[PDB]
Amino acid sequence: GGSVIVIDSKAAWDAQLAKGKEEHKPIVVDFTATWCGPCKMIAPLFETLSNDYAGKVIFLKVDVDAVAAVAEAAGITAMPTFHVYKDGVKADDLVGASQDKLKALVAKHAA
Repeated sequence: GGSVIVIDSKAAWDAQLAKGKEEHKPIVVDFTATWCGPCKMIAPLFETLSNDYAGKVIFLKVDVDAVAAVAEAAGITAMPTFHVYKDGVKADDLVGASQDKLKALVAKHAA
């Protein structure tokens, strides 16, 4: 929901990373699974932040069930995992469902 873009393929993943690089806007990615309890707890906040920071930060969702190859390439082991991408490459990450830490991560990289 919100302004989150659901990634459905490797091709779409690459295209969004390239757009963030061209637009000079950071990307925050939620790597998630519907069997993961904490993922469902923090997803509403991820979507709220995607609305609050729309225009400043790009928000993507990667369901590891839908795009296993992108999750594997990203080195995910625990969920939820949030990654920040700038200029095509990983710049920061945050693991777990802490609401304060997610708010801080977005504020840091939107600045």
